[PDB]
Amino acid sequence: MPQDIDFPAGISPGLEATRRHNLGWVRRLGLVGDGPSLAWYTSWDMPRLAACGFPHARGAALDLCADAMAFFFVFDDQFDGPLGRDPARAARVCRRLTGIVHGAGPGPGADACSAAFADVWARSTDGAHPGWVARTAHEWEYYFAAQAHEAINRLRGTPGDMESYLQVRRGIAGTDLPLSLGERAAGITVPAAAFHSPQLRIMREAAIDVVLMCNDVYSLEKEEARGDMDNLVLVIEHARRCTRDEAVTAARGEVARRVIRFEQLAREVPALCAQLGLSAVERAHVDTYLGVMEAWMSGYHAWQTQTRRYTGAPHVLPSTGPGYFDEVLPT
Ligand SMILES: CC[N+](CC)(CC)Cc1ccccc1
Ligand SMILES: [Mg+2]
Ligand SMILES: [Mg+2]
Ligand SMILES: [Mg+2]
Repeated sequence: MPQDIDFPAGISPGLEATRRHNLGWVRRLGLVGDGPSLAWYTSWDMPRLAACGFPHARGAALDLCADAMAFFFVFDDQFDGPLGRDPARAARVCRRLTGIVHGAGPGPGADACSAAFADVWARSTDGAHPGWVARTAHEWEYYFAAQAHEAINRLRGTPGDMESYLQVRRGIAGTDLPLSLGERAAGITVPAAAFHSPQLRIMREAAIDVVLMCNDVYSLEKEEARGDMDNLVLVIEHARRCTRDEAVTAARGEVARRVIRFEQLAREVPALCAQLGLSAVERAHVDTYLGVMEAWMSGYHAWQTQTRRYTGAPHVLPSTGPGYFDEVLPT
């Protein structure tokens, strides 16, 4: 049981203000309607996810974090239905979103997902360093393009091997986008010389893996009944021919060894900055980047233990029907 499994240095003070902003935003954009969908959305507590996962974000930066999360979660659930069993259709819908990434704004009257994404993306890139924009644009492309491969795997009905699981799951989980968002919301720019160090590249990959694997464990109940295949627990069980409990234990171990690797490498970061001759301001941005990665790991988990999304989904949206009350994504 998820309540019996365990794997924040702060919480953003803007939580309550962002709750108010984000409630108006999802309704204004058409991303969340009224009634069941609104109560269900509210029960996820996207503001607390933003405030725990991005504690460096203040003011309008935290608003952006919560709106981005709102997009991720609402868009994600649109595939818990016929769309997630139709890879060609999923690929076409996600090509629409990808065009927004690379410059083709959707125009007035676009669907709610396209309009919400375009707003998040415009706010994200406004004033951002061009190196951040290029990298994050490609991160978005991977996220959108990976959804159809999850659908392919659902039709296959067997989990992939570990390598193929990671390739699909890292994409559909949002790849490095949460860390790009946290960097942007903290107002920092990681110097490229530090960003591409072996230590920080390994740490970034480890942090993203830790969070998606923690999600795999806690979201297994709602996913397994829908025929989802890109979940670490299912992958381990299938590869090892072990019991469910043995697979959960192994999944905890995949998380733990990555946290250990991350923390071992984090100890080298001061020396790395000195070897590169980074300025004091550059070193301060690297230090904040370390905190951003640390807070995504600890803050995501703090959120998922109190949200109603995972305990509630099997009861309010059973696997015998779609995983949404309203269609907001035209296919
Ligand atoms: C990033 C938000 N996400 C994935 C797109 C929305 C469903 C859930 C998630 C959070 C953290 C790790 C993995 C997945
Ligand atoms: Mg998903
Ligand atoms: Mg999902
Ligand atoms: Mg999940």
